[PDB]
Amino acid sequence: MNTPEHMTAVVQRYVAALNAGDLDGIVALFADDATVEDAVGSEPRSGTAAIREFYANSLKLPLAVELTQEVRAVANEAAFAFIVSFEYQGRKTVVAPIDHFRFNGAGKVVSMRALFGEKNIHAGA
Amino acid sequence: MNTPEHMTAVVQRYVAALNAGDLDGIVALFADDATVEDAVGSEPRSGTAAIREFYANSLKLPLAVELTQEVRAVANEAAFAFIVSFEYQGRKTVVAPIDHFRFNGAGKVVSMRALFGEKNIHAGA
Ligand SMILES: C[C@]12CCc3c(ccc4cc(O)ccc34)[C@@H]1CCC2=O
Ligand SMILES: C[C@]12CCc3c(ccc4cc(O)ccc34)[C@@H]1CCC2=O
Repeated sequence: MNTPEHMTAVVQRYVAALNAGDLDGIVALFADDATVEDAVGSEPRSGTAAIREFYANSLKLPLAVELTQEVRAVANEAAFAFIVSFEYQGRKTVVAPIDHFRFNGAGKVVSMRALFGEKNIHAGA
Repeated sequence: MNTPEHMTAVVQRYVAALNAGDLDGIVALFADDATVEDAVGSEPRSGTAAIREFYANSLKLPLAVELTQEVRAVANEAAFAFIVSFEYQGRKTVVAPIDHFRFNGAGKVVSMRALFGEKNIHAGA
């Protein structure tokens, strides 16, 4: 089935995969017809190909991501607070969002939504 | 309109109202036909009366609640990590969930969902 332990584990695999730039590891977490909403408001990408392409572009730069709090998992859902750090042109940026995963009975992620705004983007000059 | 600043402010008012046991202050944040999903999975209470009753029972005990991280506000949505502490029969409990608010154009909350599980309930013996 799908348990809080399993959802928490998936969140951790997700986080470790972004760190390793393990694209197959990330997509394998999703259902074939899942949706990924990179930033709320935007049009949710659908399907394995779309999902993989999104993460592929998100990995152009080396990312350092970690959970900053315990994962919240309950009845087919999980939400977590974390940070995604990267550096560009001598500038270090740290995006602090909160993600939400919706699982199916198979334990696969059918829906992922990343929530963050300008105030959650911490960068120097 | 509805802005990240306004949504963040509503989250802070929400948190301060629970602390003050200000029931009118909390309900006033919601749209008349809003829904509150106390714990994911359960049936979402609907309408002012239902919403107020839920918070009324949640305030039977004195609650100490605070944000533990920055609020995430983007396009009609906000999510936040926080703690709700209370004491009973000499036992101190701290529930650490992540909430999600959906706003309308008026800046009112039309949907609130609290996400947390047993692993997010920290209590001693
Ligand atoms: C796209 C991005 C890399 C990945 C990423 C960002 C923000 C939120 C995320 C949420 C995720 O669940 C997975 C990856 C990201 C960054 C915004 C700036 C940047 O370089
Ligand atoms: C009901 C409760 C008081 C309020 C409350 C809890 C958990 C999550 C919440 C999320 C909210 O957005 C507002 C109030 C609560 C506690 C669980 C144990 C308890 O006494």
